[PDB]
Amino acid sequence: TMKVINDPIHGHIELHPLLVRIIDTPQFQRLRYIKQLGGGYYVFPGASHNRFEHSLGVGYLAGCLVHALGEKQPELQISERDVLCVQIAGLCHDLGHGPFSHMFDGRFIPLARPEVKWTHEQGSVMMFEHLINSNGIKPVMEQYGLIPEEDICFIKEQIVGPLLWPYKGRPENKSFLYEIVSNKRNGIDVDKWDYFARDCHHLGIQNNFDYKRFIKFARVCEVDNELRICARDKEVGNLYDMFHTRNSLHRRAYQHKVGNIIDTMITDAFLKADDYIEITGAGGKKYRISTAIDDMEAYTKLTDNIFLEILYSTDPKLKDAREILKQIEYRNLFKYVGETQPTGQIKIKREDYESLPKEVASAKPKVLLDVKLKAEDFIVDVINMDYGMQEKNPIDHVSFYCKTAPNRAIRITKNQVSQLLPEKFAEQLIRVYCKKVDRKSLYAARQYFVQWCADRNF
Amino acid sequence: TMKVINDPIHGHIELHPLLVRIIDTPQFQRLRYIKQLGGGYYVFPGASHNRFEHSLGVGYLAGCLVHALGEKQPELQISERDVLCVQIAGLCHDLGHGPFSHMFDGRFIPLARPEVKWTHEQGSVMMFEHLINSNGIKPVMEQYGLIPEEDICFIKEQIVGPLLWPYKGRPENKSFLYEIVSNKRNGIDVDKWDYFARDCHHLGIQNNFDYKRFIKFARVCEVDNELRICARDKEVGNLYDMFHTRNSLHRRAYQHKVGNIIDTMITDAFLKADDYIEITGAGGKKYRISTAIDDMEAYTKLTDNIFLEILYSTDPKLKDAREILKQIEYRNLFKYVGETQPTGQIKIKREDYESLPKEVASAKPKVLLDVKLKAEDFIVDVINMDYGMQEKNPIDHVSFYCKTAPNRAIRITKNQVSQLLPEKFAEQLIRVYCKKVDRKSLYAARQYFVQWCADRNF
Amino acid sequence: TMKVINDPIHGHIELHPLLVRIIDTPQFQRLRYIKQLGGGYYVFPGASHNRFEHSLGVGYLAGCLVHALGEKQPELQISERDVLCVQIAGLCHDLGHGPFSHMFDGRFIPLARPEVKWTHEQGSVMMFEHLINSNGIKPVMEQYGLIPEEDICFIKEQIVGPLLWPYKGRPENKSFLYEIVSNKRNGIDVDKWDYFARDCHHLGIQNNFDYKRFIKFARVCEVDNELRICARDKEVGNLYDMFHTRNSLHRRAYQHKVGNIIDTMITDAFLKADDYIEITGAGGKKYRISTAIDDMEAYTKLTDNIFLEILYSTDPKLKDAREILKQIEYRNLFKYVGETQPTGQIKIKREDYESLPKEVASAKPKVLLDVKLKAEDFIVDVINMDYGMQEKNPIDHVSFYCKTAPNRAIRITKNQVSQLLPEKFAEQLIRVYCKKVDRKSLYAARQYFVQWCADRNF
Amino acid sequence: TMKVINDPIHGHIELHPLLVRIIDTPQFQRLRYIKQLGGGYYVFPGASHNRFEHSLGVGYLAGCLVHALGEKQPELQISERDVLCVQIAGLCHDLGHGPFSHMFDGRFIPLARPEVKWTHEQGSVMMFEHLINSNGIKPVMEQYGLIPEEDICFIKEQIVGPLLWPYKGRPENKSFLYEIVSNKRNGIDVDKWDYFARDCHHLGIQNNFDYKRFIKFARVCEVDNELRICARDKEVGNLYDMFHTRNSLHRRAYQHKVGNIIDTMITDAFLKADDYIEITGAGGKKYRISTAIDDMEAYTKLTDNIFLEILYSTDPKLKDAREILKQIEYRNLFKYVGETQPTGQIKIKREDYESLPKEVASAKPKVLLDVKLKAEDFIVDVINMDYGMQEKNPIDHVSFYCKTAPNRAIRITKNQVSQLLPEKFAEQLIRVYCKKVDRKSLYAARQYFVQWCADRNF
Ligand SMILES: Nc1nc2c(ncn2[C@@H]2O[C@H](COP(=O)(O)OP(=O)(O)OP(=O)(O)O)[C@@H](O)[C@H]2O)c(=O)[nH]1
Ligand SMILES: Nc1nc2c(ncn2[C@@H]2O[C@H](COP(=O)(O)OP(=O)(O)OP(=O)(O)O)[C@@H](O)[C@H]2O)c(=O)[nH]1
Ligand SMILES: Nc1nc2c(ncn2[C@@H]2O[C@H](COP(=O)(O)OP(=O)(O)OP(=O)(O)O)[C@@H](O)[C@H]2O)c(=O)[nH]1
Ligand SMILES: Nc1nc2c(ncn2[C@@H]2O[C@H](COP(=O)(O)OP(=O)(O)OP(=O)(O)O)[C@@H](O)[C@H]2O)c(=O)[nH]1
Ligand SMILES: Nc1ncnc2c1ncn2[C@H]1C[C@H](O)[C@@H](COP(=O)(O)OP(=O)(O)OP(=O)(O)O)O1
Ligand SMILES: Nc1ncnc2c1ncn2[C@H]1C[C@H](O)[C@@H](COP(=O)(O)OP(=O)(O)OP(=O)(O)O)O1
Ligand SMILES: Nc1ccn([C@H]2C[C@H](O)[C@@H](COP(=O)(O)OP(=O)(O)OP(=O)(O)O)O2)c(=O)n1
Repeated sequence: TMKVINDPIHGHIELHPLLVRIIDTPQFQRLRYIKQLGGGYYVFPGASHNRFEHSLGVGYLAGCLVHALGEKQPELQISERDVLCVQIAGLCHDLGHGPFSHMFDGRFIPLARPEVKWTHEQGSVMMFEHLINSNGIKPVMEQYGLIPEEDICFIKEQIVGPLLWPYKGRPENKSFLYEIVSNKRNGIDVDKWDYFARDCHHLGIQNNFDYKRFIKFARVCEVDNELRICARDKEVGNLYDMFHTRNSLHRRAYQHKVGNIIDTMITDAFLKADDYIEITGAGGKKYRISTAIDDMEAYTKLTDNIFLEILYSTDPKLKDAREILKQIEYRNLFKYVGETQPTGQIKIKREDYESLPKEVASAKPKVLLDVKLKAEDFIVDVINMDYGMQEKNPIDHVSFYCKTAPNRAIRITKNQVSQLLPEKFAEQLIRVYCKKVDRKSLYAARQYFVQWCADRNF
Repeated sequence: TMKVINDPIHGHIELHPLLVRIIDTPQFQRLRYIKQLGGGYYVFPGASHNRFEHSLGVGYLAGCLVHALGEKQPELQISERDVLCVQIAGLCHDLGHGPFSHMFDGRFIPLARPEVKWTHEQGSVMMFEHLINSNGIKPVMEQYGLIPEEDICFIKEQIVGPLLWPYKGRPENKSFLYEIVSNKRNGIDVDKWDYFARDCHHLGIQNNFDYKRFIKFARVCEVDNELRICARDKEVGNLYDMFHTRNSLHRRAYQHKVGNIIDTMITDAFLKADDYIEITGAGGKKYRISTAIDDMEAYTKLTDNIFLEILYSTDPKLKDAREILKQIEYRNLFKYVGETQPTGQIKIKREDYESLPKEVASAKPKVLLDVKLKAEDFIVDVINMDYGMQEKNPIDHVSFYCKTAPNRAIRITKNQVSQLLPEKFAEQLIRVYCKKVDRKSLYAARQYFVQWCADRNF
Repeated sequence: TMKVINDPIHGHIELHPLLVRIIDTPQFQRLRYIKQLGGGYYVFPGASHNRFEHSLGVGYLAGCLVHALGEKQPELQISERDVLCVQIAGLCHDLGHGPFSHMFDGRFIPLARPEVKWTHEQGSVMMFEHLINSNGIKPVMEQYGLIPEEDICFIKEQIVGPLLWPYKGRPENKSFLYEIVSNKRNGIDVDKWDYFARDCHHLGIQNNFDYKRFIKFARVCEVDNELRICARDKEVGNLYDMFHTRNSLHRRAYQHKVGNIIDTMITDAFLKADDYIEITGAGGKKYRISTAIDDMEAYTKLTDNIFLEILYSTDPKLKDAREILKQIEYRNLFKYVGETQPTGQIKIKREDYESLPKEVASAKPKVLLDVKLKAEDFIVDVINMDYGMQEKNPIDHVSFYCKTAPNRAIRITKNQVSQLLPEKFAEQLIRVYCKKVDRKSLYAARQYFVQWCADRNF
Repeated sequence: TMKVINDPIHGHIELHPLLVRIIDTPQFQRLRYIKQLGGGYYVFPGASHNRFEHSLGVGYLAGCLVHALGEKQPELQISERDVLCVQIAGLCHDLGHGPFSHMFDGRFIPLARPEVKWTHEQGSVMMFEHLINSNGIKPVMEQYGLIPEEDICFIKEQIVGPLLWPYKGRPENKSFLYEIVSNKRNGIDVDKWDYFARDCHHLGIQNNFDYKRFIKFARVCEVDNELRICARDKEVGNLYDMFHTRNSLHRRAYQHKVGNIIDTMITDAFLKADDYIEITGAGGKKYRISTAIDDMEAYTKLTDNIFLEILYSTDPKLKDAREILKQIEYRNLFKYVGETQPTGQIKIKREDYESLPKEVASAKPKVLLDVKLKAEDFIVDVINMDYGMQEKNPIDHVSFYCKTAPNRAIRITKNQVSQLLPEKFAEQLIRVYCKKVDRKSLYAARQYFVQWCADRNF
């Protein structure tokens, strides 16, 4: 029967029985042990939430948006099958996160296995197939009027994108159903609204966006030659404010210096613990931490528990990882030497990060200081802040309609809106750290840094 | 004794007995009948608050800031006399608003009496003198250790400014006390924090600024041979976000189209009712609505009650004002024809607003439309949005200090901060309204407007 | 077309065009100038709200409850005509309040005109007819599918009750529609939920009831022989907590001593100003403040403006009322002598309040004190606190259903629930004041009170 | 130097450097991995917080209360040494919690080791001693003006109580310092305020108590012959409301049926996993889960990680514990048969819970049903709800003072307050569960229960 669950952000959420069936599996319950912000919990003590309630909220908001669209415009022909499919896609959009969320697929996997390209959405697709095939959900889907052959492909396409009309789950007269959970065109979707609200509730920061007002004024118009979701022409300021809010959140919380350095130390400890911790998969077959993304049964057992397993270990071979984690526990962190002024002109590419410590080390300080450092004594971290679409104005890809003619989409240029808006939509900065605590090493490193920054006009 | 009052924004506020004595007078209790937002109550039904609680909050916040400064730096030598003076100045800073707050001294007085310059701060000073002299507060001030001949001048200077060191209330080693209640240099003071919080609580909009964090990191440094209040060097993003929040508040609430047109109609009704209403002042002498700012006893009786006095009147001579107010009550409003694109290059000055309707009327619509309008059928409203300091970057006038050297003040340039900040700090737009609203005077008026906006490159 | 309004309590509210038509009338806009809590604004400075937004909220909540009931049980056959009628009844349920809300019909009218029985619900019915007949809403109702002959009677019966099945607006198979806006059986309705939320938002007190959870578990069952709204059998603790919250609100805010004494003084001033202020009605016919409840046109002009009209008056004959109001403005209040212990055994009726002062005055204090007071120097106020149904357990009149059998209603006895619940549901206490401020009069009155409270076992 | 932490409940908290030193130890950082509500996270998905932030909040509130007391009464002679000692005692009051907080010392230890009497406060004392002696904090305490010989005893006495005047940390003229963190007389202390606010913030339930108002009106008086903390005589209703709030919280969240049954299953799994898991302590000696409370080094490594260590295990001997945990993960829980009506007359003692299943099983249902159950097929849970002092009115042990004479403490009886207060302060109920999911076993168990509940007048 129908079930109810109490959320501190959205209130009482109502769950269809098929969703209840999907939620009560080990593959979904694994998310109770993966934290939303990873290493930000060691700076903001209120951020102890996990991916489980975030996924519930995303599913609920997707259902709400589809219901509002269907009520407002009966000619779109939204059925309940589509509502269930969209809700399921919103529920399982993040099944593929690893320990400490973004740490795993942002810092560890690239360093541990540089020859593969892996993102947590591909893992989400893999884990969704594993869940469905392992927990016998196929007849249950058949029981409520779904056609699995089509609906599973539709859900997969909603989660990861196409696997002229490139999609296969739904025909070209249902294009607006692909913008609800994940919007790869302009980046407006219920996922952002959810984590905005939740991280602002937990971190203790105040929020700006009102997504209920946005849902009130949302409509489906025939843009170009395919149906899309359009906003009222007077919501442009609110859209710009939403993107400003996202930028402020990133700057204040998700790119904190100490949180990033703690993530760096955790990644280093996990790199040292690799080749010594073991995970068992399908058929009594053994796997590594880095190679566990090849077998889903072994991946099902990879959570934040590895941190405490390493910390409380006694094996002689995990000594160095234990040392790094104990260093974290005493608050003996790598220190901060200095940052670089933001600049959108000169760009450091993804293949060039492995040389920056060498550049910093191989400088010639003008003053005479004895203590000299090596290239292994520096960590360089580079932060990219934009509006989500690689220095393109995302509002340029949004359609609007006027009250007089609600069935006609139009475009709004930035100059028409205001003159106090930002002029560019991306930048980059560089941070330098030192792994020596001596009161003289922090002076030598700063002298080294003021000679490498004032060398290339950074 | 000591008294307590419960505030929905700040909680329980504690009041010194002298403040209690000052609050219990007719001149101060007059603020219970003046609304904070004037005509915004007819768009946002939650904004029914008055100036009384706003003044209480401003006084409380000024006390808190002074207390924190004194606690953190014992060498500044803040006495309790200074705390009481600052609290009193914060309490009585808005004694001078007339009916509907900003409408009175923004729209009515300039139109009713163009030969005088009057602001509500001068009225606040006049009313403060009237209150003190009329309610016998001089011995009471003497009773608690104040020296009225000095402290009254100090309070007046805090409220309105100077009446090289130009001030007289305090010597040059107490300069930081003149920017707590009103900051005429960079515009950072507890008044903004208070009305931010209160308007966001009542209107139903969400807030961003954390003034408690700002108070935590505030310090007094010697900036260029003069003591000032300095922020920590890492609060620059928060300051920029605060100014963005102020701009968003103005745009969303304080310059709403319908609220502005309602204010226009109220001002018109008040202009028509002038020369027919009587206010009695000192000595039994009579006064107008416009000339009541010359006698404080007559001004003490000028509140929002004039609206209902005109609406419920029966005298034959107030018929036109009654008609306009009844028009408001049925929601028969002047309609909106069109706005002008923002531009910070070409500026319309204060003396040029009386000719714009003539320009709009005297156009040559290319298309053939019969209905022709006159210069009395148009209302033109001009809106100036900036960062509070006439297109000067207010952050350029803020001092910062570093953690390593907290006694040295420095400057921070915009480029050092980020690249996504705004490039200019002011703009201007023009709104045109129609006063016929029938069926086709709007089509004709829209043609007139499109043929007038293309005649000057607007 | 459809309109939207932003509420700080419920968010964005959506209004049917007929409701918009009804709202834009003088009779409805009169509520913008009547305060919700009357004299509580002079103790709690945050309570400045009026009846306008409360009526909007009540209408919105009634619509929500009807919509949920219709969605959950398609067999009840709720039409959109019923939804509109219920929303209209919820919108206009308080059209009949006078100045300062409950003061007018609780203290003033009984004292001014003791020979009539008048409540603000009868006034609401009268004003609803005045509005409908005066603003030409009958064809507009006919335009949207309503049948005025039936629907107006239905709305009246919802507002005031019957004018075995005693009702006429709807047949006996629609009984559950008569307990949505006003519940005369157990006192559970959206009006309480609305004013709970609004007064807790404004006063700065915390709320506990969750009406959304209640709406989730609400159902319609056949209890005796007629349809009724039933709660889930596990919501009994929440119902008891709701009644505890209502009692706490009354005690903490609505029966504050200073607020009640301020209301007493306002009533006395209005009694003295009667026979000197005049109101014009239909046909150029003159009326008093007390006799204005006989002509709705004259009543339309009776708001809180009379307070400021008396305060700012100059006529010689209103001198005493002016004196009392000026006394309020300086905070020279009647003083508090003492209360009586609550007692639910000996009851004072409404006919003995006029004689209680004589009983208090005609006592003989044992000890010797020279200062002797009269019967005109005392005010006695009698406060009744119950659970809304005259010492009857309101939960005894609620039906519940079990999850296993949702179509059968049952009863739940108090002993089955808990042992920490209250044993009786009503009580009464008595307060005594003094209109003398002398430091000796407050001692003489206290002796008189201790010699009168020990004379009847109080 | 001074450090700041951002709390979602209290805002920005300042920490003295010695507190920062104490916080950065493994023994204190262990609390990041122990959940506040244990098994309530599987019913309320928002309750994912740990003991770390709760301890921070308790320390902050204790500091605030001491500061206010010292500020409004300079004659008490509170020094900064006392403030630091009280803050430290408030910080470390819960160092001794085991996995899943109250489950460990409420259900597991009594069943695992009935021969010992162990509470988490004794563990807190032991762990505080271990922390101080192991992390070299003694010279650091000496550095800031503390005398360890006296101050450590004072802190220990604050945490656990005495180890006429029975105390040793402070003399009899500082008695009011022993009821700030833990109040063993009437149960009013900052710990309750903290967990009230935090659990209401996370669970999604609303709160009633205002501790800031309580702090405003708090004072120190000499009640019998020792200094105590007294409330203003008009805060009695607020105190009663606070205890009602605590009761409501317990009923609604802390004694949820499904949460309690999940705790039962976790305890059973941990009992089966005992004698198979090992923990290493001081000297390389090995310990069990139940015997780890004898060595603090081994206890430092006992957190919620054991749950996931058992769940992800592969050893053959942990099969049954793995089965129970996997059962939890699929939501195949023990079922609820029925409860018993509350009755505070015949109490079931602590030693009598081991035979209740036998009593339930050894009944003779009147009607005929074939399926027969055993005494091992039933779990009986007994719940005690009171006001924290074993059916004694806690308000009877509170002192109050009047405004006229603030230095005299008085008593207030319940009859003087109101008649709607509860008459008894304790009760007891019994819940029965079945471990046989079926369609006939759940009927047989109910038939057995309605014959055992009617055999003793329950
Ligand atoms: N099924 C399920 N419920 C959850 C979960 N997390 C929180 N809950 C809530 O916890 C409550 C406990 O109910 P159930 O787990 O279904 O136990 P029950 O209600 O006794 O079992 P039923 O006979 O199915 O009603 C539910 O109403 C949910 O709202 C979860 O992960 N799975
Ligand atoms: N004096 C005063 N109090 C106000 C005002 N507005 C709200 N209040 C609050 O209302 C409460 C009522 O108290 P008082 O007006 O002083 O009446 P009282 O307490 O019986 O008189 P006292 O003998 O002075 O204590 C106060 O505690 C204030 O916190 C105001 O404008 N003036
Ligand atoms: N009609 C009306 N709107 C109100 C009232 N109070 C607040 N509002 C809000 O104020 C907003 C102003 O809109 P309108 O008064 O209709 O003015 P308008 O939108 O320019 O006129 P339209 O052409 O009808 O759209 C509305 O959207 C309402 O949500 C009220 O009392 N009456
Ligand atoms: N020390 C410490 N800080 C914490 C902890 N949890 C959250 N924080 C916050 O995280 C912030 C990070 O600061 P630090 O850990 O001291 O790092 P840092 O500021 O670069 O080092 P310092 O040179 O001492 O200033 C602090 O300001 C704290 O407010 C904790 O457990 N220990
Ligand atoms: N229970 C309450 N919760 C919150 N605010 C309250 C409560 N009771 C009163 N207030 C408000 C009323 C005023 O705004 C402010 C203080 O008033 P209050 O405590 O009633 O003082 P008072 O002047 O009536 O009493 P007294 O002079 O006897 O101390 O707090
Ligand atoms: N940005 C905003 N955020 C929150 N509430 C807002 C905002 N802008 C307006 N409101 C309020 C004002 C009204 O109370 C309600 C709807 O008003 P609004 O959207 O401005 O309609 P309108 O009548 O001015 O426009 P139109 O007729 O062109 O649709 O919402
Ligand atoms: N550098 C980053 C990136 C994000 N986050 C956290 C903050 C958000 O709460 C969450 C974002 O959730 P997702 O894993 O779904 O990332 P998305 O790709 O969906 O984010 P976006 O909306 O930008 O696409 O991750 C973080 O800690 N640090």
